[PDB]
Amino acid sequence: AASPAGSHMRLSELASYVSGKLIGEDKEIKVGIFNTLGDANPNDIVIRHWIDEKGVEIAKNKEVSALITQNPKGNSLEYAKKLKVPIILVNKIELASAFAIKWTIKNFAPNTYRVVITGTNGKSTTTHMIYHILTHAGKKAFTNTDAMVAKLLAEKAKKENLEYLVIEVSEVDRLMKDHAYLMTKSINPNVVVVTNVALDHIGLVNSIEEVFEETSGAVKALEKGFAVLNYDNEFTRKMAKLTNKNVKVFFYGKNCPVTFKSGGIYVNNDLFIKKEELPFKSEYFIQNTLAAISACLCLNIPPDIIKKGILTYKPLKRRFSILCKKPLIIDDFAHNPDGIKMAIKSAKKLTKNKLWVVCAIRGSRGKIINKLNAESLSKTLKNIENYEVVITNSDDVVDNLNKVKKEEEKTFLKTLEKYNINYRFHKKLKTALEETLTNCKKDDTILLIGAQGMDPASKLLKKIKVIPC
Ligand SMILES: O=c1ccn([C@@H]2O[C@H](COP(=O)(O)OP(=O)(O)O)[C@@H](O)[C@H]2O)c(=O)[nH]1
Repeated sequence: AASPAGSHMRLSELASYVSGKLIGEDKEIKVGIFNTLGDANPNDIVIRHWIDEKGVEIAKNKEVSALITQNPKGNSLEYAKKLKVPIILVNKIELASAFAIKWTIKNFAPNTYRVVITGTNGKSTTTHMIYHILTHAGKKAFTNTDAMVAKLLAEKAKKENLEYLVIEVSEVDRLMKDHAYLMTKSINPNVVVVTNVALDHIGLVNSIEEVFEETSGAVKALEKGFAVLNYDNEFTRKMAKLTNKNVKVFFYGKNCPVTFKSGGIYVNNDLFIKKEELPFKSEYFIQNTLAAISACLCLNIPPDIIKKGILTYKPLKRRFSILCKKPLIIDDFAHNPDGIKMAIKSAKKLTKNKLWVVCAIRGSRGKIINKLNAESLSKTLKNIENYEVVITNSDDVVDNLNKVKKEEEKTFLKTLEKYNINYRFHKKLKTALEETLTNCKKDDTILLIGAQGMDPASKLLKKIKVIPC
């Protein structure tokens, strides 16, 4: 694959590399990195879906070497012609981003080992785990997840001699069927991890089959190496049929070489992580741990190093976080049907007595995700004894971008009563939490689930002096 090297480029060649048309005079340009308009340094190239006259002016003032865009708005084209700002007009802007990744890897981090992580849920945790295992061992690594890939990669590569790229690839506004394929092709990873496919907002706007097909593109992009696939998720299990000839399928999950059983994690039927080292863990946590171990075995990381990384991993925020032990308070950002199912089942597995499930409606996200989330909560609790559901709008703690609308609250509560689910409702999160805390027993379990509506829970629970217990 022909990717240019060096800090100089011909504008018409750049245009060809990104499948675009140069608007302006061809010339050789000095190139910095691919950046955003807001951070662009002189000679940087900016890829931006939309541009307007003010953007063109900013690009001129920042001495951007070239602007690549799909939608020049207003008179920006003629304005850029006036200001002599080179514009490359593309029909499919993701081709430019893919070129930027490939070029950035080649020019700033060519000798790296690379892993791509995709899936509906668990992407960020799994990426974070893999990244932590490597950096805990002293390896220099880049990841695009926080606790434009080309931009972030260049910035870190300019600061250290990277050995590993650990890149999370997401599903998308319009679901593009080749998004994961093209991004994975541009990274050329040794290992692709797929955590799961599940119903989320993109699947609802499109379909779960189109999300599965888009996700599987990351596996189809592999011509060598390892596809690390969650056996316990039917969609990712199916992608084993989609691997190319020389790609090794590496299943993790039940009856797989990396597996969780008898409370512990086993590798090739040898005990690897004892149950003593996995207290108060969720289903997703275990599955993500199996994925991260599998990825690192496929990178030939010595097992003692994997294990040290696993034992020192610090989870991301609101990943089944234990806020209190008596009562057991669990804070989880579960926000789509599969996440809510796993959170409740994992909470029930740890529940001595009564299970309290406090759930914040996903305000300003539509009726359908809320109906299905309420559906998942209902079906999951139907096979569970000794529970109580507290639904909240969190009107007291959410901003206007996350406010629960009238139709969203109705469909959520309508679904609950449709399934004979006994529930209490409260507009305020403070009231939902207080009523739960004043009515629960010391040996109960309180599971808090939700997105932005539940983010303020732990800070609120501190104001009412229930944590630290
Ligand atoms: O076509 C454009 C592109 C960018 N900007 C401004 O340039 C700044 C930086 O834009 P960038 O894409 O770097 O980050 P954003 O704010 O869009 O997330 C923003 O405050 C934008 O308002 C503008 O006025 N017109």
